Amino acid sequence: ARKCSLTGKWTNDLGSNMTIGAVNSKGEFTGTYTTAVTATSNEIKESPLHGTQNTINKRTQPTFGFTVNWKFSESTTVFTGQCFIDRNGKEVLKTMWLLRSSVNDIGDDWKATRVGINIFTRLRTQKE
Amino acid sequence: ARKCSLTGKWTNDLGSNMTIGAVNSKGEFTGTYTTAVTATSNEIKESPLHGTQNTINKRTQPTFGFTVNWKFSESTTVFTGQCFIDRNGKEVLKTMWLLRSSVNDIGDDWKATRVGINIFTRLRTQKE
Amino acid sequence: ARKCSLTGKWTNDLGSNMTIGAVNSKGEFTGTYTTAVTATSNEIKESPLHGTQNTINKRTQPTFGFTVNWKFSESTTVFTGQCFIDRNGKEVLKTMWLLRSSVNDIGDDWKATRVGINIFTRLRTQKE
Amino acid sequence: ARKCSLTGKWTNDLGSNMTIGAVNSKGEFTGTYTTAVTATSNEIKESPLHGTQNTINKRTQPTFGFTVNWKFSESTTVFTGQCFIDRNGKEVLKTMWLLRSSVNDIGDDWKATRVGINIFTRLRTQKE
Ligand SMILES: *[C@@H]1O[C@H](CO)[C@@H](O[C@@H]2O[C@H](CO)[C@@H](O)[C@H](O)[C@H]2NC(C)=O)[C@H](O)[C@H]1NC(C)=O
Ligand SMILES: *[C@@H]1O[C@H](CO)[C@@H](O[C@@H]2O[C@H](CO)[C@@H](O)[C@H](O)[C@H]2NC(C)=O)[C@H](O)[C@H]1NC(C)=O
Ligand SMILES: *[C@@H]1O[C@H](CO)[C@@H](O[C@@H]2O[C@H](CO)[C@@H](O)[C@H](O)[C@H]2NC(C)=O)[C@H](O)[C@H]1NC(C)=O
Ligand SMILES: *[C@@H]1O[C@H](CO)[C@@H](O[C@@H]2O[C@H](CO)[C@@H](O)[C@H](O)[C@H]2NC(C)=O)[C@H](O)[C@H]1NC(C)=O
Repeated sequence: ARKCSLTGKWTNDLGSNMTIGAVNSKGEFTGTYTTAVTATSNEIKESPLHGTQNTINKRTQPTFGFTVNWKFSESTTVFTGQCFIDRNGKEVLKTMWLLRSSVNDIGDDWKATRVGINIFTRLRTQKE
Repeated sequence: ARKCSLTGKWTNDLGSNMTIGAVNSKGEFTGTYTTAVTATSNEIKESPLHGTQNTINKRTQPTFGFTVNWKFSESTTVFTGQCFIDRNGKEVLKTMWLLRSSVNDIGDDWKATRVGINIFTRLRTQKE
Repeated sequence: ARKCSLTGKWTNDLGSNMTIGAVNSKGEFTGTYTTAVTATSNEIKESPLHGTQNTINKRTQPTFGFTVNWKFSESTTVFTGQCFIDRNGKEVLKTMWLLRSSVNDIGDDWKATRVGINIFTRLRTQKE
Repeated sequence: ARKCSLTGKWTNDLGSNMTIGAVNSKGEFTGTYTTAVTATSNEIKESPLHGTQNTINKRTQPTFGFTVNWKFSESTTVFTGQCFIDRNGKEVLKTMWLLRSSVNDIGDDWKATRVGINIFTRLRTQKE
């Protein structure tokens, strides 16, 4: 991956991992997300994500977003961040997410959306 | 569109419009977004989005997220909401977004992410 | 209340009401908040809030924030918005909130914070 | 400060410092905040904050919120977090904030609110 391609494997401050396949000339990509965390009474399932990374001004440190479609859940998480190359040539994904729960009724909407951050750095795509 | 398919045209409280093409059996879709608003010294450009709508428990009022990849900008917006069918059979998208700006340096990250909501309802896909 | 003083009674899109007493020359105020909504297995209790409204450039449409300290809950909500005087001289509070739940352990922190908006307009402080 | 009183001095991942005076039996406190960061063409000014920490169930790891009223700015920041005592007896404030800018018109509201996190740990209140 070119410095800051989202392509490859990544881990975050929560221990969550994600895999992002090749990014086409449209900035689009899909991948999978394995969350290390849930408030779920359900088996965590590696879940597909789908996104785009920015390709306006073809910036070395592009911003991006993607949706993760939980397999084990009725919710969705969207993440948006920027890929930064730090002082040591190390790629850092700085992200924020909205985690959308499925609420019963439009009147429960006010409580459906959680927010937070994640910081992702690169994992070896090659195992021992 | 089946009650609550995200497929079709939609408008939001900002006057922004979006078009969402067919949703495959994976919950995936692409579309375009025309924002009625920017803080941009640049021509607003109808911009592509890409997402997934939830299809766990095949719920009549599914949650969803998608990324919009601004053509006129270095930023990304991700939206996540739920499709609700209101008391009158009317589809309401209740959404929250994170709008990610491109900041110069990882140290500017703290200020890169704006948040807000949008409410979307359906526009006629057939013009006069 | 001078056009846009937060002082007085207000209601929001959720049916929630709040009372804000006089704002001192520091921009500070306290008040009470009665939420029309909870996900709580507990009696909703009118709860105290405490805040400040902005008083830099003494702007007619000042921004502000305050904390509500739920009496019936271990959580806190903070709201921040701006007071706008609309096209018809009508005061509109546009706000966003972070609702902080109390989670058991620092490792549960990622899921503790909900976000959303509220829109508040003025209620008669004088009853029939 | 009792393990998890917000009272004392704190620093955050941004280098920002804050001082929080005694917390009364109402959970209320005031203090000052010196941000290490701005997007401001203005002298950063140590700015007052005002808040409450939770005191329902008198939990060792209480949640809390407070408003900072920027002296050098038309904006407000509200923070809400939880005070956690980590595996080593060390107090960690985990927080999220909404930083509210002052926008010109109610129609600019959608872009006024930034969000992010801060992590605060304790500084010596006693200098060398
Ligand atoms: C994320 O990926 C990492 C690396 O592939 C996983 O961590 C490894 O876990 C195995 C056990 O399954 C250990 O033998 C290795 O020592 C670990 N390596 C590293 C670098 O930590 C981790 O389990 C994955 N986390 C997920 C899938 O949530
Ligand atoms: C969103 O779509 C609506 C409907 O297609 C557009 O509103 C129409 O705008 C035309 C002028 O271009 C008028 O003649 C119609 O009377 C309007 N119809 C309605 C139902 O409002 C609107 O311009 C589009 N907004 C965008 C693209 O931002
Ligand atoms: C918010 O305040 C309003 C007005 O004081 C309350 O609405 C009134 O409720 C009473 C019954 O308690 C009715 O008789 C009135 O007709 C209502 N007036 C209006 C203007 O709606 C409302 O109950 C309060 N909501 C709270 C406390 O959550
Ligand atoms: C936050 O407070 C810390 C500690 O009081 C400040 O860091 C000290 O800065 C002085 C110079 O002003 C140095 O001589 C010390 O070595 C630093 N000590 C530590 C522990 O870092 C810091 O300047 C303050 N930051 C603000 C006010 O933004």
